[PDB]
Amino acid sequence: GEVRRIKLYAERLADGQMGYGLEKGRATIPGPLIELNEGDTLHIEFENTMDVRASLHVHGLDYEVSSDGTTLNKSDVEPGGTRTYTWRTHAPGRRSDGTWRAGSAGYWHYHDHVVGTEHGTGGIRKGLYGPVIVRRKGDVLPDATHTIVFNDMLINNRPAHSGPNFEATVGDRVEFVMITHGEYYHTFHMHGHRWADNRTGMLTGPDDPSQVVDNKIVGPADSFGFQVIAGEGVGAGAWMYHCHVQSHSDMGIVGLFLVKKTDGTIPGYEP
Amino acid sequence: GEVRRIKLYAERLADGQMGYGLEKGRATIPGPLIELNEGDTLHIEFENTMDVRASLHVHGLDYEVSSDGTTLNKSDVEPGGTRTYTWRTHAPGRRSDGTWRAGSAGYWHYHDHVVGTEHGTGGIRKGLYGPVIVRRKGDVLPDATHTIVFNDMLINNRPAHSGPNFEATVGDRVEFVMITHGEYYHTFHMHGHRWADNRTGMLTGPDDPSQVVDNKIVGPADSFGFQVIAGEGVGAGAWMYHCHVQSHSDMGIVGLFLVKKTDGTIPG
Amino acid sequence: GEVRRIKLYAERLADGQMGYGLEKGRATIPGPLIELNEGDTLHIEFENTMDVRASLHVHGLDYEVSSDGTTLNKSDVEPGGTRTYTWRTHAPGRRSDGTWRAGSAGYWHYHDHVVGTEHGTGGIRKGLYGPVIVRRKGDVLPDATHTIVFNDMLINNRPAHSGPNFEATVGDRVEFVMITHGEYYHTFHMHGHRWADNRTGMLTGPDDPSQVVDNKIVGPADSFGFQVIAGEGVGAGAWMYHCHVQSHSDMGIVGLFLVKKTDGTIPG
Ligand SMILES: [Cu+2]
Ligand SMILES: [Cu+2]
Ligand SMILES: [Cu+2]
Ligand SMILES: [Cu+2]
Ligand SMILES: [Cu+2]
Ligand SMILES: [Cu+2]
Ligand SMILES: [Cu+2]
Ligand SMILES: [Cu+2]
Ligand SMILES: [Cu+2]
Repeated sequence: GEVRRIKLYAERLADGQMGYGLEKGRATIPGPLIELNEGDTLHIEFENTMDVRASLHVHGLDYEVSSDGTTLNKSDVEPGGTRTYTWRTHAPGRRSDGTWRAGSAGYWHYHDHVVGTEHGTGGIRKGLYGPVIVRRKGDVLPDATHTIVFNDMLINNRPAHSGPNFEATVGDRVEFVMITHGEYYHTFHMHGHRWADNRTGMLTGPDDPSQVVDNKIVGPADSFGFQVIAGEGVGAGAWMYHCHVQSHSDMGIVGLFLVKKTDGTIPGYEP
Repeated sequence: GEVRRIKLYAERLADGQMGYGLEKGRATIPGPLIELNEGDTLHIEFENTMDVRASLHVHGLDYEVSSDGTTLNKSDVEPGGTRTYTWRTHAPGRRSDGTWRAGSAGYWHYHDHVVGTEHGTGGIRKGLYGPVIVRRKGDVLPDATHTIVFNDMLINNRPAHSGPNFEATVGDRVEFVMITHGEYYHTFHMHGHRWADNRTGMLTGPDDPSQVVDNKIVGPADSFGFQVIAGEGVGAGAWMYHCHVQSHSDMGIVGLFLVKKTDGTIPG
Repeated sequence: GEVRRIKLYAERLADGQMGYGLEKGRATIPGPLIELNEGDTLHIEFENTMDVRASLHVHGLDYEVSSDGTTLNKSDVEPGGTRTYTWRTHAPGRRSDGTWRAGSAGYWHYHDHVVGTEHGTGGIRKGLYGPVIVRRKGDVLPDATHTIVFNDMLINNRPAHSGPNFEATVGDRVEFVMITHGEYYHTFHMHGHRWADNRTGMLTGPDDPSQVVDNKIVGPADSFGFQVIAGEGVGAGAWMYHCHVQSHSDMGIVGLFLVKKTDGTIPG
């Protein structure tokens, strides 16, 4: 597959936060979505603009120790410093010993490994996390992708212990990337929608026995994803997603999946 | 593909509890088991007999925002109010985008979404929860179904952290619905028995790679279920089920799968 | 299968620990690895050398109530006593009614059920746990097996919260058995390697939709395992494994999978 390159910056934002961005002064929490096809190699031209050591570490993908982004493997970045990180991917295939080598495809994530502690406790806390999707040949591609990160008792490090709203139209193929970080377990729930507990979050067919769920227990550095048909069999509406741990939802760990009719309207709701 | 109609009532119960029932004065915790086939529509004539707003919200099934049972969608019920909730279910099928639409089938649950907080924290704590099973055409039906709800540090809101006992005979096909609620994670474990981590809790055949487990980590609003052949390869006995979080078992979060020999006896 | 017999000892160890061993004065935490093929029977002649009641209890495998290792089923062992526990396993196959019977194969574990509490809370905390592997005919066998137990905030009851290092050469087939015990949930993570969320931790082939993961939430009495090709697509190095709950990693719940080049060296 293709050899690609991107630039990534770790920036200190306002309210003491830390973000990854594709451009100087455009950092977000979560970080930009990185999307690769199995076989693709990505060279990340990383610059740490901060006054503290920072790194880039990735789950799931192939990398050498020289791209671990750890102190252990000397692959974190001094303040103002630069480093090229290399992420490789592979397709599934038959090994010489006759076994099936699992591909890179899945819902993954990248995060800092050296801000605050040697495990990135400070960096993760402040917002140095973002989503990676690795696709298999033939995977169904969505109309939109939305990333929801349960980071301690926050969603996407938003204030007032509350999460973002995502808009779609009835019938849209909407993809969710669901990442968890920090100290606590959570349960991710979405009203009016459900997905498969498997690689793609979609049943392959009637010979896929994967449990169909609307609620999933997640812990720190868990990642999964799924695609739904917005409003399928349920209609347009304000469709709550929330942590289902009762004190978490009560704290305001809640967001809206706003599913509009094709005339742009939505049944009346009271946020 | 039948249209069904039931009545459901929310009621205050003894010892500061609340429950759902099919008739006034007959509320239980957990609530009544609702069983549907994929394609069935259920109209629930729900009456809130209580002095606080209350709702019905279901996991997994198809419903419009007018049946959300939330403050957000104004679809909860005033004190002494009545409201018809509609739950729909669908069969799986091939979409016009060539993907496979997951059917409604599975182990699900319903609970209040407005007692105490706008997430039903009070209602759930006090007993407003019950199990829902949606069956696929050709699913294997059990000899009996038993519901185990880990609600905070209780089983089915019973006193003294203790779980109920369920009786079976060796060779019985026994279904468990396992639902978790409240604040805490748990691990559900059963002695002498095991199940598949998949939709039915039963391996479909040799092509089913699902992990076979006797221990499952669960969090609030998780629901799974399974069927076992009682005593299969292990024989009659008092087969403990317990949370496997050590302080949880130690405080009494334990019950018995009492599997009788064909003559009716349990060794011990 | 085959009928196998072993001796097992429960012994007190230095620092108030308790271990199982295959020989007196060779007890380890975790206990010895027990490996069976589906259909095998294992008779364990268990001697409790300690001054308190102790038991042997197994997850996943077939056993009668007389081998429960519980007070409930009067199958624990008096101080200094001996008891023969029997574990059976079965291959999968169709029942007479056409349903698929799952099979014993999996990553399992054995532990004490009577030290400290009637759920073995003290036995487990002190180190009375070990791994069981039940293999299916045609299962891929590894070059080595390493056991990692998250016991409360310890790995394998080691002091100062640290984990063991495990050594391999690039290309080795390395099996990990991952068991959790005690009070807390955890997330197991390995740098530079990944596995399938299914029975074997390896995809059956291109029809297996199991999620591929490098991070798994686990709770008390959870067992899973997997095999990796050491350094596959990533090369030689010090490959960290760690609990991913940030306070757990920060307090030292970390270890190294040391993958050497064929020439015996590792990158700095
Ligand atoms: Cu790490
Ligand atoms: Cu939460
Ligand atoms: Cu990580
Ligand atoms: Cu809700
Ligand atoms: Cu529990
Ligand atoms: Cu809910
Ligand atoms: Cu037990
Ligand atoms: Cu941990
Ligand atoms: Cu146990």
